[PDB]
Amino acid sequence: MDHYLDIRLRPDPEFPPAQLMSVLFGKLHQALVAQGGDRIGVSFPDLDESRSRLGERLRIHASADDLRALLARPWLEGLRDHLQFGEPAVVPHPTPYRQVSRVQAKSNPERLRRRLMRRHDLSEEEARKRIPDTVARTLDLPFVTLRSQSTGQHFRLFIRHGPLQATAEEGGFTCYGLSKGGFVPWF
RNA sequence: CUAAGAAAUUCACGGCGGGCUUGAUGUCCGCGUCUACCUGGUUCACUGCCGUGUAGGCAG
Repeated sequence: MDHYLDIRLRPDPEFPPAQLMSVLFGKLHQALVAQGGDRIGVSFPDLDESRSRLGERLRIHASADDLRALLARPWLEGLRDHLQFGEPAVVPHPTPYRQVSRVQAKSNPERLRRRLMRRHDLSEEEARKRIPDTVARTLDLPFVTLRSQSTGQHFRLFIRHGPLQATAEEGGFTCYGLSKGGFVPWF
């Protein structure tokens, strides 16, 4: 995508940057389900891979009209006193490219216990011997917190910036703005 | 290069029999505990779906 917009978290004593970036991510999720499409990307240039910290910035990549329409919508209403805006500008040249991949780990064996017991009609002890407790995976990835609306649960989405490439290919994005084959310019 | 250098304690055994500890008793007067703070600190790692799959993803 040719256009990027930077939003920076206004540093707040009342709330730490983790909650402000997660509620920005949640309202961006609501905005992207309200707008639809598969061609809206996100990126995080203040990523610190040593401490798995996302930083304070968010660069949303799309066209000019898409970002200009996303500025004048109520998905930022009630938030605009907690973040500073950029401007929709062209990506400079040249930049390396990378993806934004959500990596879900199977760190909870109870979901796998329920899955195997439901689809196979086995026993609890047969499933307990089938999968052990050592199937829990540990992630050193940055994460964000969101709240669900209809049936509610707070869950951490883990983001991974992939390896740097020289040329991106075609691909879509979710209603979350994460990579499904598409890439975002990294700068 | 050490008041260095060295060393086998050990065999066996019946402690028990008996007994009244008692009477008596006033704890007690008195007391200012106060003042002021965001339990959230991503830490609610969930719920379901596609997939034979535990391999891999998805949706909120």
